[PDB]
Amino acid sequence: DIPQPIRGDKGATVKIPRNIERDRQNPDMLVPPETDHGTVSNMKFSFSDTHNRLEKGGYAREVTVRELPISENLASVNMRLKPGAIRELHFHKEAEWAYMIYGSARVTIVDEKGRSFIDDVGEGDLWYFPSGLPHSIQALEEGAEFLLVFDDGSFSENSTFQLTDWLAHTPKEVIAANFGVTKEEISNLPGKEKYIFENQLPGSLKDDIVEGPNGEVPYPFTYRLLEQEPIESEGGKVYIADSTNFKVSKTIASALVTVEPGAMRELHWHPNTHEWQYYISGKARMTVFASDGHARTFNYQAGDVGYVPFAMGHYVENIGDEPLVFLEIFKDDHYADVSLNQWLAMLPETFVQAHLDLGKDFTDVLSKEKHPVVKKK
Amino acid sequence: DIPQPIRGDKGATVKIPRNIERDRQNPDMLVPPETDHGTVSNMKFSFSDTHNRLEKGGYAREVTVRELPISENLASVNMRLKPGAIRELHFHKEAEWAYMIYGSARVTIVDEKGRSFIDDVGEGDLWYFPSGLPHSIQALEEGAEFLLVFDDGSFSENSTFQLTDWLAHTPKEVIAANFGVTKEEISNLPGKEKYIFENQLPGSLKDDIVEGPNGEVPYPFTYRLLEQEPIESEGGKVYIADSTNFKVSKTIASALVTVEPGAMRELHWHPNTHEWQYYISGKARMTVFASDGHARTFNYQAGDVGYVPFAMGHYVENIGDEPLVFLEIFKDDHYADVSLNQWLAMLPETFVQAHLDLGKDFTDVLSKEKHPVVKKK
Amino acid sequence: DIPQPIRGDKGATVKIPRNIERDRQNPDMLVPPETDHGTVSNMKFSFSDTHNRLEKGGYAREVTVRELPISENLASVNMRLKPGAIRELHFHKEAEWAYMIYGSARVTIVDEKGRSFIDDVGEGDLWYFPSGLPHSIQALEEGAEFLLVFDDGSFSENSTFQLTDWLAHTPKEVIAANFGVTKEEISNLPGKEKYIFENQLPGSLKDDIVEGPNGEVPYPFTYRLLEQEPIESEGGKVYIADSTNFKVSKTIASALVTVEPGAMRELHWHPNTHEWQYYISGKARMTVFASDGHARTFNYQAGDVGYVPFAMGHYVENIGDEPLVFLEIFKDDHYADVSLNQWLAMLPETFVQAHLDLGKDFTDVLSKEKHPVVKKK
Amino acid sequence: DIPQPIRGDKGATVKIPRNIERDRQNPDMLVPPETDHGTVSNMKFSFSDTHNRLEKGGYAREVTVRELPISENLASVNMRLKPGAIRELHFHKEAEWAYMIYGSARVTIVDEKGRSFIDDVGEGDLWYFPSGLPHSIQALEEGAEFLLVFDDGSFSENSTFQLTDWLAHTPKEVIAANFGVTKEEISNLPGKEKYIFENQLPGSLKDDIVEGPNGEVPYPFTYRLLEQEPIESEGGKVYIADSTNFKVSKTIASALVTVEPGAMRELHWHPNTHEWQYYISGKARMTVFASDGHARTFNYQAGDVGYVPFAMGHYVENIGDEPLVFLEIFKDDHYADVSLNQWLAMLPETFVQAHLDLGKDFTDVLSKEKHPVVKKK
Amino acid sequence: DIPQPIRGDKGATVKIPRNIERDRQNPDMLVPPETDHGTVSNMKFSFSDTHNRLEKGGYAREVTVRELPISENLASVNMRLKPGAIRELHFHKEAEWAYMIYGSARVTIVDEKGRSFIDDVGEGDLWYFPSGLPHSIQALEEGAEFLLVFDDGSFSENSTFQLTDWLAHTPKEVIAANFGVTKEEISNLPGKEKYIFENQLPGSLKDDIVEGPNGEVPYPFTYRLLEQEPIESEGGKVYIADSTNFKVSKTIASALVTVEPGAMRELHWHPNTHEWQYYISGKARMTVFASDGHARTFNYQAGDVGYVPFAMGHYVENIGDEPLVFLEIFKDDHYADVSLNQWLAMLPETFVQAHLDLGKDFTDVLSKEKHPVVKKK
Ligand SMILES: [Mn+2]
Ligand SMILES: [Mn+2]
Ligand SMILES: [Mn+2]
Ligand SMILES: [Mn+2]
Ligand SMILES: [Mn+2]
Ligand SMILES: [Mn+2]
Ligand SMILES: [Mn+2]
Ligand SMILES: [Mn+2]
Ligand SMILES: [Mn+2]
Ligand SMILES: [Mn+2]
Repeated sequence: DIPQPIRGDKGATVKIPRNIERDRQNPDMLVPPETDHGTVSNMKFSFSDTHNRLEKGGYAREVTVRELPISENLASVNMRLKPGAIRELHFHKEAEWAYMIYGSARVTIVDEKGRSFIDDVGEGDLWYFPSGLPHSIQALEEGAEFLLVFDDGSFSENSTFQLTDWLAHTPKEVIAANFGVTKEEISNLPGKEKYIFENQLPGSLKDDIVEGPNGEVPYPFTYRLLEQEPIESEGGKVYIADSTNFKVSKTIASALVTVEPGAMRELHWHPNTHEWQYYISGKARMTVFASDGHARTFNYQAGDVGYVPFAMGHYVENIGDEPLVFLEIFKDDHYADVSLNQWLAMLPETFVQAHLDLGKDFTDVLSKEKHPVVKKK
Repeated sequence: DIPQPIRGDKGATVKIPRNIERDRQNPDMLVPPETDHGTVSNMKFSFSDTHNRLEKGGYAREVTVRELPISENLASVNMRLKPGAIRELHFHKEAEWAYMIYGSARVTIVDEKGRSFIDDVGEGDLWYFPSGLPHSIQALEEGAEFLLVFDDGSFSENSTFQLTDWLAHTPKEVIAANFGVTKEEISNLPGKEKYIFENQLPGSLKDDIVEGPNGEVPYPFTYRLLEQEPIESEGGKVYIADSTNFKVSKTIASALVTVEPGAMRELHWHPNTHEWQYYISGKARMTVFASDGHARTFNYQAGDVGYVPFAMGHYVENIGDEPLVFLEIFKDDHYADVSLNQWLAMLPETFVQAHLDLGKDFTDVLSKEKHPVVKKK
Repeated sequence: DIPQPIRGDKGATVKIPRNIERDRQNPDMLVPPETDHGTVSNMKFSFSDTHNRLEKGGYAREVTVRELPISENLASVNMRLKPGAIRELHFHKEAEWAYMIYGSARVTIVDEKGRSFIDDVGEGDLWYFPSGLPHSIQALEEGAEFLLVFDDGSFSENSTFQLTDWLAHTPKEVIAANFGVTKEEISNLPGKEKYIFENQLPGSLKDDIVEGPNGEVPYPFTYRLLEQEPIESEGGKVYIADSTNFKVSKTIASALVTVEPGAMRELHWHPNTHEWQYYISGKARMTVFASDGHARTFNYQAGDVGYVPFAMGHYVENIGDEPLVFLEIFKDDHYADVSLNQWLAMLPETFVQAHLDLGKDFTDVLSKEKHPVVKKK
Repeated sequence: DIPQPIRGDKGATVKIPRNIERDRQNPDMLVPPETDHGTVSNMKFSFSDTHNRLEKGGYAREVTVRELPISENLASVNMRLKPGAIRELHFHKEAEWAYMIYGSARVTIVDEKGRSFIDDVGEGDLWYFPSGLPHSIQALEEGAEFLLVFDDGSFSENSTFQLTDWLAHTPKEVIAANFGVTKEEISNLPGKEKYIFENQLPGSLKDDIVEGPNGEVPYPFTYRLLEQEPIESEGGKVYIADSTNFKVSKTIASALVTVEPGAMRELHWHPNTHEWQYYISGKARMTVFASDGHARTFNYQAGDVGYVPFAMGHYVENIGDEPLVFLEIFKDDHYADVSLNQWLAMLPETFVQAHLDLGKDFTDVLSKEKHPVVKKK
Repeated sequence: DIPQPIRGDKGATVKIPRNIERDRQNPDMLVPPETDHGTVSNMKFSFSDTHNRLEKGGYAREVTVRELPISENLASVNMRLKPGAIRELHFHKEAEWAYMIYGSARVTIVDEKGRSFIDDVGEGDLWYFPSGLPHSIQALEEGAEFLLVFDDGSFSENSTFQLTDWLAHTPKEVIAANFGVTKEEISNLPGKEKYIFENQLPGSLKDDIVEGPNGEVPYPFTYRLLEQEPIESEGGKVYIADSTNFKVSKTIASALVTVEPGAMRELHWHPNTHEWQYYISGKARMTVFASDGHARTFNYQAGDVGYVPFAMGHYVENIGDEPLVFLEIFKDDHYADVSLNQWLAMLPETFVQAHLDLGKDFTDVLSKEKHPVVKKK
């Protein structure tokens, strides 16, 4: 029907023209919990509310600090490639982390010692490209759609250093001298960037591997996240990839969280840095507790970016009928959380009772084992 | 049906879970014009995507620089009051401008010479409260819903100076000494703010007027915008209120624009300052031209805030079947625009022809008269 | 005796080594009102806690943004001159306002049209020197001690442009060419600044007046504040000097407030800008109400600087046996305040009653006339 | 010969590879006056050290805050147009001031009321375009070369809003609707900016004047600076144009200074704001006195930009055999200076003598009349 | 008697109302050394000049960047707890370092792997809590008073994340789901923070230790500083705790310095970072040498905070009859100093003589061994 911002004897009907569809998506913002209080920055933004760059071969859209100003340290691109299409050879100042949501793709990277890494990535796999190292993406026969995260919030995918753009803005006589060729031999170079372009599907990965005099890279730039054993608890699963297991991923730590219907990512905080979120599928709500009696609740669904500033308390509750699947992203060399339950469970029971004005019936339910996703009883 | 980010041979279908409802609201963002280019800051935000503060008597929600970071100089509150309900006597550093969308309300203000102004405001009326002067709002028998604009983007309606909050945080012995009463006589003062509270409807305006030894205020703090004669053109109407006619409104200039179906606010820019927008009803698109070959198109509908940074070129096209009604707001002492049509019409025809590579058939259609809203032929 | 931070059943004795003398000066900070709450910036600093620059002829010490960081827009110097001593001819970017606390002095200024103003200033008189105009101070037979206020908080009196410093760092051949003299004729110029130096007392003011071809300055740079009629109320007096009466004083508005024992500067705020304070004599306390349930109380006595950020609510209570005398300083072209009493007195009584949960016995005591200083009954 | 950084018994020969040509241009920087002292920001930059944008029809190069970081508030473009060539119709946020050094040009401007101003400007003439008003430049039969000054140091001439760029990034269907034409009628619009382009010479000015329903502009946007009577003194001339005589020029004040060989712009400072300089012809040196015993000397010649921060003491000495001609530019509504000579001349002689440790033989030479340019005797 | 700002033939008596008690505390500021010079930021602030938050169970007051703006990286709280009273379970972004001045207390901490550390701390002991890890303090039978230092100058103790505040602003249904309990079972949860609250004394430490499945923490969070062997020299003792011995203390390095009457902390500087100081007992003066001929002397006594910006030269002299005891605090992973004496002692004697214009009689007294506290002879 028609939701209204009314909670008991508080609030009133909306009397002006309104966005009913967005109101239906945001039930806990039109009607917040009575426990919310105070001014809190916006922690929510939809990729559907961004300009989509369309090219022959795919598209790209981004959520940056210009869209979500609380997220100064992290930005993200949703990129889509048709079968065989190429994201042009390029580099940038920022490190790049990726999660393959749909399909598969071949990536290349060459490091500062001239060593080559070429690999195929499928659904649930990651890559991480350190700052400044040059790379490319080419979708395979299913096409590909993936999430990129960059470790500077001011990033824009329109501002990468692309191979053909660099050459188009270098004097032809300098290019000729650089490679030992004539200007006539390079006369057919593109006059502008390609960025994303259609291409025939590549051959088998084994036939693309390039050998060289500098040997193999010491650590791989891809990771099979969903092939790892997750942390399993009553209501879902958590798969963690940070620099302790995905060795090259020095500036991005990540977790993929799945939350069954009727379950929730438990009350917790992160003692190391801010959390950046992407909602892959499902529907959620989250209250961010900001200290000094401040708290604000946000709604999220597929396509949304979320955020939790450093050490703010939070939970992520599935409020729908399907599994809730989201990413937790951190600009750090490791994942870390503190569980509210485990914290209190590891303290003397009478000390917790003195804080909460509750009795042994409550402290008896605390668990010294951390369960990141719990199920409603 | 199901829209897709495809434009001719560019783009592709979405393969990941997505927000179809938001995509349907943003057709020119999922599929932008081919004439868009480059990185442009976000210029669009919905009140439906904000936390609504619910109280006994109404609600308030806000769009600030924490939601829309391009808008550093202006912020806005959507406030609703039930019949008789009071927005508590308060003040703040920012000047406040208001447009009454629904219903009616009584306002009070007292200036720094102790002069009182009390007045009723109905649909289409404005008020403007200069910085720091204390005021209140009380809805009449229909209730009220209105848009507030404050001339600092960092404002928050949770941070005003309220009468009862001030008194609750002043020593009782100081309050007693201030007014010449005993502490017992003030023992029933509230212990916390009221902010918005239910109240019986007031009596007639004439019975509320307070006379005093300092006389009448020199200029009124309310304005009947829709009682003025608008600028009428083929496709709509523009009603302007700035410091040249609404004399007290020194830091906010405003225009209410109505655009018939099949019409558009013409191509123009503002030579004085940034534009802040509120979409009262209807559906629009706008391309913002940002210089250096950069342009980005945005979709808007009822409940949305928009923005155009200082001097960027723009138009506002009605893309729906109902009238499009929106506000243009400026932090300045006057409204000013330059019309692309009128500009070229006031130049030698051969000079315009040399720029545009078009002939007399085009310069013949230019108009030396400014028509802010034009109708498609 | 020995004060302790105990208020009823709250607080405890101090168990570590402590500053009992400062604790005795700050009773409302060691034991704040129970109505204080929350984090508020420091609003209090003593000239006695600053380095005093001693010279032959006097001294100078300063309180700047480096001492009191809330005061970004205003800084102050306490300067003392012995009889006849000269503060060297100099200029600076900042405008300068002054209050003569003790003694008397002769000032000079020359404007950008070459017009000269020379005048004597006594106790209770002011001067104001616009930005960049060059000036000097010479104490008369009693010596002089005065307060200077500069309209930039980053000012330092060690960084003025002094006549002899400029000449000492200009090539001698350029000085010679500038004035049409030989290098030998200027060989005795000082090699360094003088800043403050001893000198014989000057003659009568009438004998110093310099006539010139450009005529008299249009407005005087001195003002006899204490010769004006003050605003008198039950508990004290207020003398205001701003650009409406002290015409040249365009960027500094000022009030000298005297508060009898048992009286208080009433509850009020300023709707235009921040307040900077200097306590000339006596003892006070002030609570600053900072919005959102925040308030903090400060103690002041002779030699202290205070501050009230833009629009924060405040009062200034005399807590001693002698008159309390202080300055209110504003970076603006006029003085403005709103009185809490007068505000409520100019509203319908039942409307005030609905806010305060008090009856006609309270609204009957409100006054439509502003009384800046009230006396306890 | 070969200059060396040696001054008496100080300094030494240069032993590393060096730039002898630049050293010869900077004698007072390789060998500064012994009266210089301390760290002072760079105040000097050459247009010859900038990238020149070459187009069919002319060129443009710029000195901005990215070249000269002390100049945050002002930037400049040196622009050249061949006979008949057009600087494309455009606008920008910044106000624009211009001095015609060589040749002549026709300018157009249309204001926010649709009023047209078209005029020819010759050598020694100025124009001023207020913020955001659209304009164009077309050189006449001699071509034109001129200096532009913009009142924001972050300006870049590559970032203006150009007519054809705006249209190229606007949907064709929107352009068509805006003017009431078909998409086919506008199919020949340029696909990119023109910026500067060759064109046939225009006809007589009288034949270009466009009449309109909104009447004439109230104040002209051009000024004949060199037709005014200058301030004449022994060694040169000063022509001032600010908002008191060039009425539209509200944010830029200017003076053209000519200094004969053997003469100097006298010791002075500006009490209102920073000075920006352009050296049209000749050779100079200037010492900037920065307070606290700091001073640094700079050399300038044709093509150089200079700067003097707010209120710093300075002189400008001709150190060559030809006249020295330069511009003094200020971001303010008026020109103002204080003369060191006139300042001291308007004070009691014994008071000046007590400061300088000089006698009546020196104070006798002071002049109560201001002479901005003095001649060596 | 009555001190005056007179030094030989410089300075003068104070003629205006003044703070004699503060002047007596600041003899080297009312009458600085003649070797002081120039503008230097304030380096001194008293806890007695701060608002004291009083609660049932104790108090807390703070010195932050809002009080002492030079200290951007470090802030401090003086906290007092009555016997048995609890500082509520909480966490914050900042790391926390502590020195127990009086009494004793029990601390708890749980890390991000769920491991528990509980320990008692007495006079002269330290703790260090890494960023974001949750902790509590409970005073034992003597009560406790201690100094906290946080590694961000913008910290405020009013802004921690407290257990009961978080729960009070979390929906009850979410808390219930998180722990697997009913809303009725948690109905008695507090509605607001406790912060500090009275409580019965705890039992023996051994009975509070909580065992768990994740084992012991790898490094302890407490340190017995005064049980270590100090660096002993002629006039006092230095006890150092940094990350090389107090292993967890990664962002705070510390030294406790005791200076006998007639002794001084020698002339030295720190090559790694800024110094933050707390004066536990006694009376001192310190000159800070700031480069470029700038130096300023400050007085300190019990309860004062001091500061020395990165690498500035300094000494700390005992100017009283009792021992001087103070803390040196650094935001770094190690303590480092350079001794002026040891520096010169480790250079060729004739090279030092050429610098100082002194002979072998001076270089003969230099010591190659570092003596941090020397005694006057
Ligand atoms: Mn990339
Ligand atoms: Mn999390
Ligand atoms: Mn308001
Ligand atoms: Mn507009
Ligand atoms: Mn001065
Ligand atoms: Mn006040
Ligand atoms: Mn221009
Ligand atoms: Mn000048
Ligand atoms: Mn803590
Ligand atoms: Mn030290």
